[PDB]
Amino acid sequence: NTIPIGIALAQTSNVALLGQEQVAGAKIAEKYFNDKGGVNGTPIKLIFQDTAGDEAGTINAFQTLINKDKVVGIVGPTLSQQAFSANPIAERAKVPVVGPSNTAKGIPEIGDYVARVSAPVSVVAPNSVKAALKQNPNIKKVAVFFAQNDAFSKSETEIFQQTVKDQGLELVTVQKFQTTDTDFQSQATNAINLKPDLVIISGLAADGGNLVRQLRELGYQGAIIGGDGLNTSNVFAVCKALCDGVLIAQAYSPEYTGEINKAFRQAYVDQYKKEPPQFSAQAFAAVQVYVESLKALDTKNKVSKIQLPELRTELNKQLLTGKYNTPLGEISFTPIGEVVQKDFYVAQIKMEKDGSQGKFTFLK
Ligand SMILES: CC(C)C[C@H](N)C(=O)O
Ligand SMILES: [Cl-]
Ligand SMILES: [Mg+2]
Repeated sequence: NTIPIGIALAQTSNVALLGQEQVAGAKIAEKYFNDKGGVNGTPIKLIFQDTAGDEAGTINAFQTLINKDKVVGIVGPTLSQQAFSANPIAERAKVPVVGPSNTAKGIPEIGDYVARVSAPVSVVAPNSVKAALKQNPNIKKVAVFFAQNDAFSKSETEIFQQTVKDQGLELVTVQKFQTTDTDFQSQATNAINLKPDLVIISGLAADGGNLVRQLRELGYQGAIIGGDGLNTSNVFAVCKALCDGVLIAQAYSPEYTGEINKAFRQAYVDQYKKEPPQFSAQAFAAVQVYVESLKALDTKNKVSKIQLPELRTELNKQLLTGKYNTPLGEISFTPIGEVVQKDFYVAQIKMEKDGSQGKFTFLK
């Protein structure tokens, strides 16, 4: 007998360039927690249902997890774009959802069953602008690009634009693209003609990486910030050596000295031969929230005897009250499921000259 927890992430489509890191973190969590006896001796079982890259696929994944797989709760989905459409399904069904990395404004407000462990754009994004200004205090002109079809990208770009204004910089253009675009020559040229000192990009991974590459090909020599959608080594293959120097804010640090981060990090490094990425840590934290909440609930009200609809409701109620020492740091939730998290960082892509390899260097 095991306790089923649903994992609804992008395992296929270009969204999987982000989702696969999340899957990796979730699998590390499953082993970590089951090796510690699961929920008071009862193992958990992660049940994966691929969302693919759109809303319909996410709705289908959630419905399958809820109705066929009988899960006690869901971790997912990968994108805020998907969450706004699908999370209301879980809300109506009274099934908890813990979002690992969805950072658009308004996610926890979807309802009483929606929480997230990922700090939102309003507190994550401004740090990369400040870091750019530290590296070049003479930045004056900023060009901003965003994916107009993606909910998170639109939420993120609003924060970047406000931060640019608040820092006293000139916003010379805001250019739009689609996440499915591969070619950005017109928008890139239009921006380059305005002589920006800083370019900020809010998109996802393939699109963001292609845009970075093209900006450099077209002669742009200034600073570049990527938003959360570019926060994966999967961009390295796309922009190659021309990824070098991109600044990306982080809600996780491999060097954070929490005991569980040490264990998580060591497990990750031993397997994948590199530092754990943010998205992996966030997915681990989401699973941790469920395991530790299930343990707390089970101690007060043995879960093997609770019928599923009540188990879901009691688990949701419990998880919202918990305090968790996670790879992300000590976190907890507000009454509406927003994360409470203290520390943020900025990293910078450092490519080897040949462009075939790179890493994220954390700024001090
Ligand atoms: C995987 C991440 C890039 C997702 C993004 N933070 C969002 O809210 O959609
Ligand atoms: Cl295109
Ligand atoms: Mg909520």
